[PDB]
Amino acid sequence: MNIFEMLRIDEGLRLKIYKDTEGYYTIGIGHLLTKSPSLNAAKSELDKAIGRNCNGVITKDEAEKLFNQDVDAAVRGILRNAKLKPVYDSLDAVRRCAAINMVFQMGETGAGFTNSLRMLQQKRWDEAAVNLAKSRWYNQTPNRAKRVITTFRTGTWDAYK
Ligand SMILES: CSc1ccccc1Cl
Repeated sequence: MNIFEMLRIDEGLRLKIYKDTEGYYTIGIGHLLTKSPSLNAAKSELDKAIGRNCNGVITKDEAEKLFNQDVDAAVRGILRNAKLKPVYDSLDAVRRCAAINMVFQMGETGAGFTNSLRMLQQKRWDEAAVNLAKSRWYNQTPNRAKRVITTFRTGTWDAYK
C-alpha cells in the first residue's frame, strides 16, 4: 500500500467526464476539471490538461499521468504551507498518506482542521479521529472519511485491506 493505491481505491477510474460527489465535472482518478456548470468549460480544461482535443474522453495512460501530477501537487502544496508542513513532517509514512488523501480531496483551502492538525501533531490519535469526524467532510463522504480517519487513528492500512 502507498498513496497511489489508496487514492485509486477512494477515487476509482473513469475515462469519460463524470460528476464528483459534489456535482462537479471530473475525469480519470478524481481529477477535478471545473466547478462551472458548463460541460464545454470542463472539456476545455480537459484538452488543456492533456494537450490534445479529447472530446471528453481520455486513455488509462493519460488518467494515470494526470493522477501522478495531482498527487505530486498535493504533496508540494503541503510542503509549501507553513501550517501543514510541520504536522506532515511529524507523521509516519502511513499517516502522511492520509494527509495527502485529504489535501487531494479538499485542497489546502478545504484550513478549518486547525484543531485536528494540532491533535495529530501531538499524536493524540483517538482524539484526532473524534475531531476529524466533526466535519462536513465526514458527513458528506462518510465511508471514505472513515477509511482516512482509521488510517490516522491506527497508522495501518487496515481500512484499505
Ligand atoms: C488535514 S490532514 C493534513 C494535511 C496536511 C498536513 C498534515 C495533515 Cl495531518
